[PDB]
Amino acid sequence: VKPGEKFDVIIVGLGPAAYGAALYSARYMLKTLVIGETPGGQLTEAGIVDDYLGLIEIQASDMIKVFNKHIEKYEVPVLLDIVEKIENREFVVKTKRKGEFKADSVILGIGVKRRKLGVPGEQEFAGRGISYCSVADAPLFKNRVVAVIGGGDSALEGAEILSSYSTKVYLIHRRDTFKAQPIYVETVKKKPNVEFVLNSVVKEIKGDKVVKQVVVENLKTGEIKELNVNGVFIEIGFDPPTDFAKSNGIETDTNGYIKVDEWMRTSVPGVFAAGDCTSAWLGFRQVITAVAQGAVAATSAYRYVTEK
Amino acid sequence: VKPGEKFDVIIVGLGPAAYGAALYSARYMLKTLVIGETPGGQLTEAGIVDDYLGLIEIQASDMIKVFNKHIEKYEVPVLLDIVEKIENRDEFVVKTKRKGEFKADSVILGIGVKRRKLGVPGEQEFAGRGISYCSVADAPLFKNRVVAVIGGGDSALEGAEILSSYSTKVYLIHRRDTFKAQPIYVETVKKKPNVEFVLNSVVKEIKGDKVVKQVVVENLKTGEIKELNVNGVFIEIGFDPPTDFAKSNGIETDTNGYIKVDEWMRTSVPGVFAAGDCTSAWLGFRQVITAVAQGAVAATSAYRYVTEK
Ligand SMILES: Cc1cc2nc3c(=O)[nH]c(=O)nc-3n(C[C@H](O)[C@H](O)[C@H](O)COP(=O)(O)OP(=O)(O)OC[C@H]3O[C@@H](n4cnc5c(N)ncnc54)[C@H](O)[C@@H]3O)c2cc1C
Ligand SMILES: Cc1cc2nc3c(=O)[nH]c(=O)nc-3n(C[C@H](O)[C@H](O)[C@H](O)COP(=O)(O)OP(=O)(O)OC[C@H]3O[C@@H](n4cnc5c(N)ncnc54)[C@H](O)[C@@H]3O)c2cc1C
Repeated sequence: VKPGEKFDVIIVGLGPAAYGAALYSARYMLKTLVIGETPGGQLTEAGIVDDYLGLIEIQASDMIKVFNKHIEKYEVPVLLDIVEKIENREFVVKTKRKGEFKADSVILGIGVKRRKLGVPGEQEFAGRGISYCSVADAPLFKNRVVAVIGGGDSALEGAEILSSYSTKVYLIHRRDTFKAQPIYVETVKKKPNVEFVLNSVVKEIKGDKVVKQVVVENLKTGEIKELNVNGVFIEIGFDPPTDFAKSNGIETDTNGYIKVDEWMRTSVPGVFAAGDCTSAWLGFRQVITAVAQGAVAATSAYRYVTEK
Repeated sequence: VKPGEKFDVIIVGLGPAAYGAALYSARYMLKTLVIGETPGGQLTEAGIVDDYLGLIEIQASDMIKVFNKHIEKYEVPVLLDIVEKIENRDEFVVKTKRKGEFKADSVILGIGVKRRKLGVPGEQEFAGRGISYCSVADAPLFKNRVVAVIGGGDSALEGAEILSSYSTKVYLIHRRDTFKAQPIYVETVKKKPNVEFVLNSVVKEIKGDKVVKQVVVENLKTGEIKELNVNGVFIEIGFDPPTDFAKSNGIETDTNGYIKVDEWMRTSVPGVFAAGDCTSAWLGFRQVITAVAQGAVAATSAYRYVTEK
């Protein structure tokens, strides 16, 4: 593809939502272009995916490869770049390096960016005991001692599921209280194998070939503890693309996510959204639901383009 | 499993939505039981599925096999039977036709819908040999071929619209003087130079040799009988939601007879969730991917409900 080319739909992103939307957009015979920065999106940080029905215990890297093969069967052009602006003048989609493209409709599958922690040992033990998704990996830590870092809904829900599989969960958070919804806190509080480690931070993640310990510091007392753990789940949340939405005149909900209706329509006619950047099923971040929302957004774009 | 046993969640159905809910329910460590009549649900009548991302060109029968394999990896017990009633006591009592009754803290309904039957001569004979019940699924296979779409609602009109982008010509056949589809769909399709409306008409027969070759059509006004050469026939006459089952079990339905759910797949009865084609969510869009995703959402709502309880 070249700058200035016009498409029926431009899909922004290259994660599950974008792949799901591209598959349906191409099969609807919409001239489709996908522009995304990172192939696979959040899946680039995942290990094995075993909750996408029908792809049993698949390495996330292989899931990305087969999702790409599926849309390439339909010859969907994929441009690796960052979309900076979406202007209505038809739409003109401006990219950082590869020019401006035109479209009758746009589907945003831009996801959310993981809030970074960055503690010593985190890079060293990537894929070696550290996980960024408790609901995905909890089944892999049956009868192991684990730590969850975080204090919102993501971390409390993570501690709840890990409490079911694991020996014990140390739930570590830097504040004096959790910010999670009260029922999540109360539910986890009643688990005898979950220990709250409030007012604390992880100073270091240590191990040999795999994670073996976390050094924890209490910010109020200075007390330092070394906990022996086999897994560390970093669950500090994700940042929605509020700035991108605001910059491009797209409404966001009061949580900062792109507001969509049932049919994945944003506040801008002709612009749809799918996946975890949206307000739909907020808080539930899964491959299957992003792929499904992509199918719905493609169907809404199809109806919009054909009726236009 | 044995009668009287209690589960955290009982999933009714064995189609995409129930498999999707069972996979998540098992992964949340919910004590799960699946009771369903037909493994695969509507997939038992599908051909090749090429719109479930990541399972490229999978035969529907192979998709049922791998969906089953996936939940059995989690040792989810599956009972092949019909659920006759869901009694709301404190807890639910799910009554089956042949396996006794079971108790549950929550229930997920993935009971789907039933395809309305046309029943024209040649239809059952040419199943899988030129007849399709899903335009969105099969349209890509009819590029540069001639097809007929039978029906008059939204699915037939949108089916014709999609097929017009692949096929050389599309005959849209319906027995009434007008279509009952949203006017916008009718107006949009009418402009296609390759779509021909064949209103006030019925198909008398679907004919072929090894595969579909013709449809015999009768015009109900003029009485004229004519044969149209076609490579494919897409029957798009709708589905029947389980309104009776919903009413029987005290579950509210939407204005179209589907199980009313909110965003999180909650029905009007606390502790009862629903997923897939039987629900009011994304009405009209009936796909494997969306049923499997709604199953995951219903399982998560059941998980939250049970853990809170
Ligand atoms: C470590 C980890 C493991 C996980 N494991 C599982 C699992 O096993 N099962 C499961 O169901 N879920 C899992 N998840 C959750 C799941 O991966 C996400 O819910 C899902 O990937 C969301 O898909 P998405 O397409 O909406 O967004 P993302 O995956 O966030 O992808 C967004 C895409 O948009 C691109 N993008 C963003 N902004 C721009 C821009 N301006 N221009 C161009 N491109 C842009 C990104 O580069 C990326 O390609 C996991 C998440 C993490 C972090
Ligand atoms: C011919 C055909 C081809 C299709 N092709 C495609 C395609 O290529 N791609 C695509 O994405 N979609 C396709 N679809 C649509 C897709 O199959 C459906 O959207 C999907 O199967 C719906 O799944 P579900 O689980 O909600 O319902 P269903 O598949 O309808 O399953 C409902 C389940 O509930 C069971 N059940 C119902 N009542 C009871 C009861 N009282 N007790 C116990 N069990 C009960 C049924 O036996 C069944 O197991 C096709 C549909 C048809 C009819």
